[PDB]
Amino acid sequence: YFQSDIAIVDADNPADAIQQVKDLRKYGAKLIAYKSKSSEELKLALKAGADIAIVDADNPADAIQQVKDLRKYGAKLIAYKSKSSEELKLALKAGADIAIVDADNPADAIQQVKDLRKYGAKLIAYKSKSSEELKLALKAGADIAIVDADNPADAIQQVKDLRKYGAKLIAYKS
Repeated sequence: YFQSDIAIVDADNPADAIQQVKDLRKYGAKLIAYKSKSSEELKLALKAGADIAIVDADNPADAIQQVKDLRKYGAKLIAYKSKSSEELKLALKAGADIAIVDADNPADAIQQVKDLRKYGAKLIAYKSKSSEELKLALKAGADIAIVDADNPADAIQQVKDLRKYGAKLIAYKS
């Protein structure tokens, strides 16, 4: 939370969210991201002191509505995650700031990064337990490296490795 630029919360309920935000906010974390399938929960998280609202909606119609609800509410940093680069572009066209690439497949995921970079996406994020795959995503034009290690030791080493490589924005999921 010191070496990382962004702290990502899942917390499975609102009251956990406003508590987990308050924990991070007072003690360590700089930028706080919160993910939810509920735009109303995301609004509460932002009010509680989160910086980045990650829209988690599985269907494009719901995603566009949620991005627009958060844009009107005054959200400053809206992110959307999809396995579809078409759907990520829909979220950018609705006013999302951050496209999070989430293809199940390193070849495919790295191509989504190139396609989003070609498209002109301002901020692309990429998640991996492979620090070497995160370096390939950054060369391909990703801006945010999301560490996804299976334990604390591997997470701490991924952050160190990506700093030395030159990663400007590193995110960690608690």
